[PDB]
Amino acid sequence: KDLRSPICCILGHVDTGKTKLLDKIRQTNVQGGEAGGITQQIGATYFPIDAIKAKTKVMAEYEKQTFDVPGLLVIDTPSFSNLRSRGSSLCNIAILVIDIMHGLEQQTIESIKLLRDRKAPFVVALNKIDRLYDWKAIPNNSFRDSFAKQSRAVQEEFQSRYSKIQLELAEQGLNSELYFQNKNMSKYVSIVPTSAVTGEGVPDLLWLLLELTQKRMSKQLMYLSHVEATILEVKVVEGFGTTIDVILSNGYLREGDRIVLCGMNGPIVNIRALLTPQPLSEYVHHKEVKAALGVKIAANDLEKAVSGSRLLVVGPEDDEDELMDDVMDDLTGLLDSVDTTGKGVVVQASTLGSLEALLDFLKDMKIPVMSIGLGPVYKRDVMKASTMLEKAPEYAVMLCFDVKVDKEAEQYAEQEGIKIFNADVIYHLFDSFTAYQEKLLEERR
Repeated sequence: KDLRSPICCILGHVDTGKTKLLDKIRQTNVQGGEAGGITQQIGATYFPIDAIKAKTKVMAEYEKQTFDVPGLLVIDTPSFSNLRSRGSSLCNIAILVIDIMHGLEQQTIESIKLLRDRKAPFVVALNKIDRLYDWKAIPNNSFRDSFAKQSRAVQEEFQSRYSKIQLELAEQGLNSELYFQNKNMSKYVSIVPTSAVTGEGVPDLLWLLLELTQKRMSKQLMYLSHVEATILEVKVVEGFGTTIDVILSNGYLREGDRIVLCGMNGPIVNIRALLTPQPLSEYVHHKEVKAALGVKIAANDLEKAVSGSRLLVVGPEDDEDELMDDVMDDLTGLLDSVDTTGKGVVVQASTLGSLEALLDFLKDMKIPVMSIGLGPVYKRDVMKASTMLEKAPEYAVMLCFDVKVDKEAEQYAEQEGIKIFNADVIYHLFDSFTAYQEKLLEERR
C-alpha cells in the first residue's frame, strides 16, 4: 500500500529527559554500526526506513518486524505539536515521557487530559532507567536484554517504581502495561522503559511506534493527493522576510501555488519558495515537495500568520472566499466564546490549540475572559487590560501561555497596575492568578 511516513511527537513534564531522549533517537551511532540518512527538516527530523532498521536491529530477536513505510518523522520541539484546534491532528502518535524516578507529575496530568480530549493515540516512554541504583548499562540495547542481565535488587526496584506509576495512571483513568505484556493495544497505554543517557529501550520505542502505526493506523498513513498542511511556526528569515514553517501530512505543494491561511487580522491569500535545510542558516529550493515532511514556505503577506492554522490550496474550481471562510472558522469561533462588553481577564497564547485549551479551562474554572490574542505580547496587547484598572483591577491582568513578552511590554505593564502571568503550564497561570486574587482580599482596608 502507498504509505507516507508516520508523524510522531514527544511531550511530558519538564526535566524528564525529553530533549535528551530526542537526541539519542537522532544520533547516527547504534549498537554494531551507524544509522545513515537521518536528515534535518524544518521543525522535524526525518528517519529513512533503513535508518530505522539499523536502530531496531537489536529488536528483531524479540519481535516480528515491519518496514512498509518510507520512513519516520519526529517533531523536534517537545504542546507545539498540538497547535491546531481539537477537531484535527497532524501528529499520528505521541510519546508521553514519564520520569521513572519521580513518577506522574502535574504537567503529566495536563498532558494526559490534552491527549484525551483529542483522542490522540500515544505510548509512554518510562525514561531514566539508568538512574536506578546499580543499573549496568549496555549502550543502545533492547530493554528486555538489558533488564534480564540486571541484578535482582535492580529488577525489584524497577518493578516497585513501575507498579506505582501504573497505579498513578489508573487514577488518571488510564490502564497501562509494559508494551510486550499489553493485551489491548488500542485501549491500554503501552509503556516502554527507556534511557536518554545509554540508549537502552530506544530500539523498543522505535519498534513500537512502527508497530502501532502500521498495524493499527495504516489508513491514516495512506498517501493522498488531498493537501493536508498545518502551520507549525512563523519565522522571519533574512533573505525572505516572514516565512511559515508547515508540516505537510498529505498531498503535494508546488511553488506558485495559491494558498489560503488564517491570519490575525483576517484571512490571508502565492508560494515563492519551498525550502528545506542544507546539511553541508542556508536552504535548498524545491520546485515541489511531497508529504510527509516539514517544510518552510516563503511568500508575501505572511506577517500576521496564525500558528495552528490549516493551509489550503486554491485549485481551478475553488472559490477563494469559501476557502478563506473555512480556515477562519477555527480562529473566529474562539472570538465569539468570550464576553467583550461584559468585562474580565485578558488572554494571549501561542497557537489556536493552546488558546482553545486555556479558554475552555478558564470558563470551566469561573474566570471571565474579556479579550484574546495570539503570539508575542506587545504593549498594544497589554493596553487592552488598561480598561480594567479602575472598575475592577482584580481582572487587570494578562494570562500568557507559551509566548514571549517584550521587555518594552513588561516595562509598561508595571508603570500601570497590569500584572502579567506567563507560563508553560495552565495550572501555573491558575495558581498565580488565584494567589493574586487572594492578595487583593487582605487589601482588606
